Amino acid sequence: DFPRSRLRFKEKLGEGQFGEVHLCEVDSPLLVAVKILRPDATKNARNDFLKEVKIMSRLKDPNIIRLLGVCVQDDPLCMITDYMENGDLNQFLSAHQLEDKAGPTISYPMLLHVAAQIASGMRYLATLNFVHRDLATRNCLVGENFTIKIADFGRNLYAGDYYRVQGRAVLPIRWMAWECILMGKFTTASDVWAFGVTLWEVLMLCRAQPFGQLTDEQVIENAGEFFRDQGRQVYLSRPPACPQGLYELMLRCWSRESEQRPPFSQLHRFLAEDALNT
Ligand SMILES: Cc1nc(Nc2ncc(C(=O)Nc3c(C)cccc3Cl)s2)cc(N2CCN(CCO)CC2)n1
Repeated sequence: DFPRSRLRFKEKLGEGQFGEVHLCEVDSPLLVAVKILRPDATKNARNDFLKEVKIMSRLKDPNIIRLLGVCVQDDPLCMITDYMENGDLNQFLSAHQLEDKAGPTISYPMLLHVAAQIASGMRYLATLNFVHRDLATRNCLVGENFTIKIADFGRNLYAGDYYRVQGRAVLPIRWMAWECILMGKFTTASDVWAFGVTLWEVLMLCRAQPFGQLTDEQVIENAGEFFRDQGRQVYLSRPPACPQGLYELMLRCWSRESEQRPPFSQLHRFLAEDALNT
């Protein structure tokens, strides 16, 4: 149980619904991320905080954010993770351009490595029957040497990625499989569908929102068209950097039937091995 006395708050990194995240130095320089309660925290927030600790303490994988420590015994409450020095993957990738064979660059096999790491992380969450429910580049963190960690969740930079109706759950409908949109059904199989969208983002180098020229309402109609199965449904197009082989893998992630979507083990295998084929 970590002593908050050895923490030195340096920068504010972001706000959540019940917490804010700061950069801190640890005198024992060593940089960590510390999430604390927001200044307006009600006791509903406190509970959701203590519950996040419970949930997060499960998570032990190289490509999942890890809980390094807690100050929970006495206030103030805090959560400690590694500090991912390169911020979220959406931001990060947006700052790069695909490497030119003939601004900062990144290579196609590096895009695969980034995607593979997300897959390996999700392969891990699958073994825990843990359903993420909001997998997207914006919720992936980036450390040194293109290391990726999936975050447990989460705030205004990406407001347009969520569909909001008063009294309803805030929903990332553009990353959601049709059965989630239509039936509220969230499974590892729909995490697989959102991974296909996330892989699409990575290949787009986050240059465009999924279905970015369709309205929310049309995205929701598109879901119903997967359901009615009369071939009218539409898909994300193949990104410029994406070979047809990788794209068909993407399309498998958007099979109407949950069963026909690839498992993450296979997604990993492909990204780390097959994808390197000419
Ligand atoms: C929002 C943001 N976070 C960054 N790194 C983080 N590492 C871990 C984070 C985190 O929240 N851990 C966590 C905790 C502690 C509790 C519960 C759950 C979790 Cl997941 S956040 C870096 C960053 N950068 C902005 C840009 N900068 C210049 C480049 O322009 C570089 C830095 N911005």
